[PDB]
Amino acid sequence: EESQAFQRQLTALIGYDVTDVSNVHDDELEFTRRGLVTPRMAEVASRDPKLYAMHPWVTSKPLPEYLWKKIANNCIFIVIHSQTIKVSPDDTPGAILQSFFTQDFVLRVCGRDEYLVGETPIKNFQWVRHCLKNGEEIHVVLDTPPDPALDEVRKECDRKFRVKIRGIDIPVLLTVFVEANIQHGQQVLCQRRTSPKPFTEEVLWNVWLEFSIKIKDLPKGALLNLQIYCLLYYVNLLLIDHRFLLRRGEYVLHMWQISGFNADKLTSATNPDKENSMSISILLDNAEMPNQLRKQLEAIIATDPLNPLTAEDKELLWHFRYESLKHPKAYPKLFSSVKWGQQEIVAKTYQLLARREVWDQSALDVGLTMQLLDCNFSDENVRAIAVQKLESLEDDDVLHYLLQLVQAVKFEPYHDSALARFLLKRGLRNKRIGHFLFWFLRSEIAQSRHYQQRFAVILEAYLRGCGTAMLHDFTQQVQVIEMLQKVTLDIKSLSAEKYDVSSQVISQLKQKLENLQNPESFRVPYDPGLKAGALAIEKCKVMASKKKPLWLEFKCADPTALSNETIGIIFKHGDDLRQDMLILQILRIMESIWETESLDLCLLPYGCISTGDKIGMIEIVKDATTIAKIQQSTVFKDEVLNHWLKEKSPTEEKFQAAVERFVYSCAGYCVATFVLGIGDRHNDNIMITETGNLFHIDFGHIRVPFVLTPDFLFVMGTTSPHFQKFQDICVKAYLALRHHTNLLIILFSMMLMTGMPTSKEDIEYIRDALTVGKNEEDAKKYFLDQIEVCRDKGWTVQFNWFL
Ligand SMILES: Nc1cc(C(F)(F)F)c(-c2cc(N3CCOCC3)nc(N3CC(CO)(CCl)C3)n2)cn1
Repeated sequence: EESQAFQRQLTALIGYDVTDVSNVHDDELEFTRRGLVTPRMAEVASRDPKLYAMHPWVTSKPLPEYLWKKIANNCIFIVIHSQTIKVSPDDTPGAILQSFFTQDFVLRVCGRDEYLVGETPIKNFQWVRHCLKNGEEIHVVLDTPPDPALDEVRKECDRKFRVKIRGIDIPVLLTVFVEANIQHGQQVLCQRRTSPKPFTEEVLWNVWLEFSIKIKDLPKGALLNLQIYCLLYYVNLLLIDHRFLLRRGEYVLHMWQISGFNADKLTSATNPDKENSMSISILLDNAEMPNQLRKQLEAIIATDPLNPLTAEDKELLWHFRYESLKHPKAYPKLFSSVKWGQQEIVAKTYQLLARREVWDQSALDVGLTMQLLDCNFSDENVRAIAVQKLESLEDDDVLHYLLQLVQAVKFEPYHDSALARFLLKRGLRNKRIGHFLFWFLRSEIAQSRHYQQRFAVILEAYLRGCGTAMLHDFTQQVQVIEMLQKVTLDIKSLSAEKYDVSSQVISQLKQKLENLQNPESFRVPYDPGLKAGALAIEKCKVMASKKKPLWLEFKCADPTALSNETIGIIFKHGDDLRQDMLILQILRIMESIWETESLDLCLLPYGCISTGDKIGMIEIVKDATTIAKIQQSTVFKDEVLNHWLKEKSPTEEKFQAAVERFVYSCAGYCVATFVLGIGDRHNDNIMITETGNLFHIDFGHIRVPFVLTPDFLFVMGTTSPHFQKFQDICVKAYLALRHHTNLLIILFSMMLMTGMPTSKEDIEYIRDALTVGKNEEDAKKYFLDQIEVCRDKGWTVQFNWFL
């Protein structure tokens, strides 16, 4: 029927068909679809239709000190469309509009699908804080509120565990053996192997693998990890399914192949390529502490998330678990001290979680919550108390952590989890969260066979509750990016390689962009407030980068938009943009951290969205150019950069503002990059705006600690009065990140596992970079040594890349 045409629209939006059962050996996925219906409807029938349509973007956080100093009269001016209006920072939208008349009209931002509404001071609106920080005037049009009817939704034993290894099969390709692990949170409970047989296209064993664990000692979420060594292939089977039933019967599991640790290795999904992939065939038929110990316990609790716990430490934590329960910071280490392979201990663990008044009353610590949601915890009861703390996150904070909460779904043992349901709720409650939730989920569905099925089921559940209006937006957005990505590919084939630009390329590009325009208006995926109209064909070009990316520019479809600037987007194939997304988001989290301490390092975390395999889109920051390109124009010469700034800034005052913007923006990327270990970059990959705002680009796949070349130093003048500022802002910013050391360490390690090509040694860099277990005095001295290395080295590393 027509209801089945609705499901075909969902499939096109998703990029995957969730009704397909071609790759399932149980009904867990469908069971989850049905299970997600409840949380969907509960959030739909509970959200306010009015605020849902206007979707006010608001924060409950305080107004930073560096923004108060920009309003030195306690008078915020709002230009309504037109007379300017004197307003107090604590003036509510209603008190402003009623003061405007002296009835149901609403204030909407010019050139944006954004609204300033609700019981909140204008001081607490994100669009207002943006205008203030960037010294812009708040322009708004008195418009009629969007029809809430547009958001309407289409209503809907003591025996040891045994495994029978029959054999492996592959029509492709030493000696191989089968290793079967019983795993829980990457903790190998017991391990058994087969005998090494000749590696042929068919290898049968017909052997029972005896494990040391009993059947009723198997914890929920425990994985049967089956691996082949010559390690070339792996595959997993949940031993207890979504119905708490011990898994039994025959299985033919198509395994994933290894390339020559990370989240993919954990998935319960089987390889969908049954034609080429290796197969496996199996059979299942079944007082209080003394002073000295308390100090040792507290010392253990105080260490970082990456500090390994010894057997003694674990035994200590467990025996004094009720003492450890009083410290929320002890929870990650405590639950790592649990013998999950023992039913009795798991029981005591649950009774311990029964009364958790301290944990329930503690202030929300995201860094501590994330640690409970990573690969080290499979127990759903432990993970639930994590998602519990997330519930107190305001929408502004959900957006901060959305990308890596979505990635964290990869660490969930089952498809239907508290973490999934949480994202679903918060996505249906806020259109901005829902919008980015769509693109984050869709990003993984398109280039991850390991998790596309789970993410698809989740995306379908969101799409059925977001409302008919947003379904229309997503469809337009999807249709446009599909057209543009086609043009991106065809143009890449024509240029080939070793040719900067051809006459025939500029011809075909402007030809296809003309043909393609005959998609009236689409929402900008990386900036959902902005809508894009007709292409500015004359501005469109191929940038002549290594991959020949498209430089496209559009017109804003909003006539109320004051300016006439175009919306720029770069389409690129060849780079894995999922890595740039993760880095950029961490940059935003660093900005957020710095805001807590009234800092502003002027980072420019541009918009970036992965849409497919090595393909996606990148926001174009206006009036920006490469620092290396600035050297090629006049020429190695260090005087150049300051010369370029004077040229672009007409007034002498605007120039000093650029140098102020520079010393700030410079310091921000110095600290951020070193902490993340991406500071040693080529001059080409660093850009600057005409207003002196420095920023890095292209974070995919990445000797000096970072980049502070003499050309940058010349802009500072060198010791100088503003270099003293630079050395000052860095230590302030650096020591500020160390105050959130645990949060940064967990996000970093998660970024490596869920988005990078990843062993223990890789993560430990950020720990050293953050000077773990060091005094603030010594740490400040550490970072300054790093600054001096950029001085002593000069262009030594800079010149090297030229080969
Ligand atoms: N993974 C990637 C890929 C790209 C690339 F566009 F494909 F090259 C970029 C990037 C962004 C950018 N930005 C992003 C911020 O807004 C301005 C454009 N400018 C450039 N340039 C290459 C250049 C060399 O001179 C061509 Cl004109 C400038 N490159 C970043 N990350």
